[PDB]
Amino acid sequence: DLLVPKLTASVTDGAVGVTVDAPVSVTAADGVLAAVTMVNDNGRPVAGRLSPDGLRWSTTEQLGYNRRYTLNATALGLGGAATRQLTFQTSSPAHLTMPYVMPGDGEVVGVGEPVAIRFDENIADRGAAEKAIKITTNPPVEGAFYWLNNREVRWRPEHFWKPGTAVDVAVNTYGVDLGEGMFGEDNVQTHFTIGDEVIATADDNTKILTVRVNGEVVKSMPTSMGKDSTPTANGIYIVGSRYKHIIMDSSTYGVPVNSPNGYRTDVDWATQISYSGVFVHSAPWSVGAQGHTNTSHGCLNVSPSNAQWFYDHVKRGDIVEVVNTVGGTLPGIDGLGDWNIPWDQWRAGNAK
Amino acid sequence: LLVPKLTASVTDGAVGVTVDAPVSVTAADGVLAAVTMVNDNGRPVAGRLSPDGLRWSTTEQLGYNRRYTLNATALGLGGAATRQLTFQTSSPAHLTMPYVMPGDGEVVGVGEPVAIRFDENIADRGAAEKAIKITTNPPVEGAFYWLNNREVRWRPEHFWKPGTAVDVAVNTYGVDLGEGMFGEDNVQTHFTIGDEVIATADDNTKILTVRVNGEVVKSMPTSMGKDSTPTANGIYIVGSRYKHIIMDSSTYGVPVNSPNGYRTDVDWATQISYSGVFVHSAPWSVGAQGHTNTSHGCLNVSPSNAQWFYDHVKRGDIVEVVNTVGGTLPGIDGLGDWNIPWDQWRAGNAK
Ligand SMILES: *CC(=O)[C@H]1O[C@@H]1c1ccccc1
Repeated sequence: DLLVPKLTASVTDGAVGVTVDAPVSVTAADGVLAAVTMVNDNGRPVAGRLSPDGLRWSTTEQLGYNRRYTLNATALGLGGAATRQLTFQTSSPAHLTMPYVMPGDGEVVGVGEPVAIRFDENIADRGAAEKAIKITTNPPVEGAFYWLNNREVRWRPEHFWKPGTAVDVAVNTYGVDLGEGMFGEDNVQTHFTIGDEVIATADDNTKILTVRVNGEVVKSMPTSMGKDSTPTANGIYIVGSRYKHIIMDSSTYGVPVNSPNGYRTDVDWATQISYSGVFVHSAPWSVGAQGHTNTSHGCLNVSPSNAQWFYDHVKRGDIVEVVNTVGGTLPGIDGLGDWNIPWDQWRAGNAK
Repeated sequence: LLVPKLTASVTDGAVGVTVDAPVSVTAADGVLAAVTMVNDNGRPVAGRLSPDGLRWSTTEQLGYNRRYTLNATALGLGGAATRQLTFQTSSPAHLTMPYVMPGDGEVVGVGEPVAIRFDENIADRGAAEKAIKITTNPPVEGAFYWLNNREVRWRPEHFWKPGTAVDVAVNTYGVDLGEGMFGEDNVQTHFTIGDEVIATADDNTKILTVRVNGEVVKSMPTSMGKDSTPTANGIYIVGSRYKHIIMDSSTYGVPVNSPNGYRTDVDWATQISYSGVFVHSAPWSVGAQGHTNTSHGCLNVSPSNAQWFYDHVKRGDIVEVVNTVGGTLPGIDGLGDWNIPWDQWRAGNAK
């Protein structure tokens, strides 16, 4: 009279819709696992590993969608043996969606850079997407998720990041039902660091763009912003990509070139600060207007010299704030206007 | 013509007849004229003959440790038939009474498990599980798991969906629960799942955020257990609510006179673990709430936030703790059912 080994698996025989966001395990009690195999609906075996003590076996590669797996396990012991065969089917997505995360892995970014997770499909279950995203911060700081549209979600703290903060983003979305049968195509995993505090302020009262590094003025640039008919909106702008030169085409923003407010001109040293088309760029033609009157379509015109300096000394995530213009406020969902949404609204989020 | 034939759901001379079902008498090639059943004291058992005269059944429950005598007369085209049966019902060595939670008619949160607590150790856990019928609308899969030798729990893999109906039929009367132990009685309870309410206490931020149906409705600065007596991570099920309570550490195994012991009156206390973790009013730690941990394990919040928790949270709601320096709440705590992985829970420990 002795104990008979028992077998415990993380799946049920006959189970359907098994999610592939976790390994499949099989455990032996009152005995050890003598043989554990697992094959798919073809013949190919599934990779796995057994613990040295012989009690725990797990798969070591990710399991695929739309697969029927067959699991055979045998357990031995002083008091007998036990064998079990289990077959189960994994999730069968209706559609797949792949996430993309910014900033890039290893980047050093300014204090205003939000964590960004953009999917290539609409997300029916935003809560499920948020649950699947794990964000670590050192030093730890509370942030919250907020959706700019149906496909991109952002995560940021109440105030600007503290320089030196380490941020780690893991979007563990493979095998996760993101709503209406849409499952994540894969996981993504990026890490970045917050750099120096760089805040540039363009004051319409003075028509000056002052760059502050760690709270001290390092550059004062005369500027000409949008005229009354096409003014530059007030608010907080997040610096984005930087270009040695770029063709500013209004058609990419929905405004034809031939229309009154349209344009197509090649400019130098252009730093993007809004998705709606606001740049800090070289503007030789308005050097005389810079510091006095507004003549552009919204962009912050500066001298070629100050434009190259801005390009060289400003990095993705730095902040450009505009105040006292005749325009409104930059939309919070512009894509670089995250900080214009009041914190209570951002904190509460819009997972619905 | 044919002499009618009389058959019964019991047979003459039977012993150990279980009283979980009624006794019946059926006629073939004829009809029943009369059926009488009496116990050993000569008291008749209430019974009902079907309109067609073919089937007779007891209409009251039969007792343990009883000898019943059944007499049936039948008439057919070929003549009459008569029969007399005698049988003896189960003679339990012991009886056990079940207790079922939550209460009948209640509205509970999405983490509320079905509970059946017997007042004796159950030697045949499989027999008790087989005798408990759970109905859910909308239907959802669930499984049994035993916290101790006397209490068994039933829950789904994921939290309940709001609006779900749950019907529990503990049909243990007349059932052998092992080693001659039989159910003292049956129990029936029905309850409903209300709004989804999930409160997350994050130790990295030291905020207790209450979400009702996915919407942030309250943010409470909190002070959890200090390093020496930390608040454990994991999922807590909300239990009882107290306008005021005497926190006594001996109730949870720690002598009051010991270093980690305590005995203080506390306002607006919501229990979330049998181990003694509460959400309660802590005016003495208002400065530390949202900054540092200073408690014995409880979630300290301000008086206004404690009372708010008392009013808007109900039995079955969820409090989840994360990023603390403690361990994970035991799955068999009594309110930590969800800390058991579904595979371990579904497999069960019925043996
Ligand atoms: C965003 C802007 O207002 C600048 O790109 C605008 C432009 C530059 C040069 C000529 C015409 C328009």
